[PDB]
Amino acid sequence: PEFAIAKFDYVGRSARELSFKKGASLLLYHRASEDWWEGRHNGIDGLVPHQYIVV
Repeated sequence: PEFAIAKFDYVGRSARELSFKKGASLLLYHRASEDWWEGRHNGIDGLVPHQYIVV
């Protein structure tokens, strides 16, 4: 359960993706693959792209 900060805006195109703004704080639960994390933002659980966040 890692705290992450968004390095750039991400606009999800799927209900499986979270959308967030650069600078946002996100909670990352688990590293699903080298490119995806299961996380939560804005009270919603979903996938977070590794390329847009920093831990």
